[PDB]
Amino acid sequence: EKTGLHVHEKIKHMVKNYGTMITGIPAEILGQNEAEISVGYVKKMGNMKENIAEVVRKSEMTQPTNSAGKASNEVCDLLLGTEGASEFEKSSYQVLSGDGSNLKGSLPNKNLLVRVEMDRFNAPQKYQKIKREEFNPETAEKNKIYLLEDQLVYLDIFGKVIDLGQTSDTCHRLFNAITTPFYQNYILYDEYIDPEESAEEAAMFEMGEIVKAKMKNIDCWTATHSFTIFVPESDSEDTRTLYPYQAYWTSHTLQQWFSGDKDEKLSRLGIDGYIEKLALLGTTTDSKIRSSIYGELFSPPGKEHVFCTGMNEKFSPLRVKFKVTEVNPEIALQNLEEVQEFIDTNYPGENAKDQCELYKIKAQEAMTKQLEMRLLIE
Repeated sequence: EKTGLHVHEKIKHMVKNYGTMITGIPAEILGQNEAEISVGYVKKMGNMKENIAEVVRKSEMTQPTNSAGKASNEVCDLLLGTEGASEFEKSSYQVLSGDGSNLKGSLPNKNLLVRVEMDRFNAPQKYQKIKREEFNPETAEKNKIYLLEDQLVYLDIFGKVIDLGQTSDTCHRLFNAITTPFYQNYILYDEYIDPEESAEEAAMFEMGEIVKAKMKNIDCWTATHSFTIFVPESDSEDTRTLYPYQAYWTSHTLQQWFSGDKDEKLSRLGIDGYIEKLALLGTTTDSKIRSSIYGELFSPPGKEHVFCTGMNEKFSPLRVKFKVTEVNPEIALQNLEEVQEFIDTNYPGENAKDQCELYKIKAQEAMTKQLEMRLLIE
């Protein structure tokens, strides 16, 4: 039956069971592509046949992507169809308001797909004095202020050198006033600096005021995570439930998300409960709170309490952006049925596990033949 709840069950079952085969890439093509981008790693000395087997055994080629944006595009493609997804991609995002009300208020009882984009706020906290000959923008620390003898620049998060509109003489005065070794590479807005105490503190304070005014009306948000939320139509008001779908870059796949049942775990928060956490992620200014919620919502299953600690603590402000569109269950289930037909026609088996094994064996054989094509008896 073409209902939204069946769409959720079907997409979850297929992704959980078939992983990378959801993409519809024939195994022989997957292996030939992997061979082309792995041939440089085959050892050049010794038994070439065994050197090639080593590389094929170590290949990760049947693991699905962990790109969050690619998982979201796969979801939108399956649920909306290729043309409907391209229309969805063109529509605008809206920033989640303080309490999440604009998302809560935009979920009528229809089959709805929400696409979410998370942004991180970038603003410099550190400065360094540097000589021009030593300043290499392609290797220097990004999101940092650099004071040169004749220029004040901001090296942004993308690697652009942004001049901050200071005269050569003004920078010369700041450059030569900051003399203490510890203050050559330091933080911008020290709360203890007293501009009345020394010309060095006066210069550090003045540079801080210059940077602050130049960043005042600057909006440097950059995207940091992507996911989707499926909200099927329900018969009653209090049975309405949402199901977030995600991969996380370098962390986990959509298949692992479903295998760990984290879509169902988060659905038990309820629509109001989930959105309130998402909204608090944007309004909190406590990095421990921010990190804890980020982990609860977005970590790989079972890693909620370690995902955002230490080097991954969420120190910068975050914002949530979202867009909503309606899902036609007939379109979604037809797209999922065509993926199933590709799998069943080309990789038959008694169960999904056997079909995945067959797909993997055929990709490995194809990778072996393509590598031997390039390397065996030349």
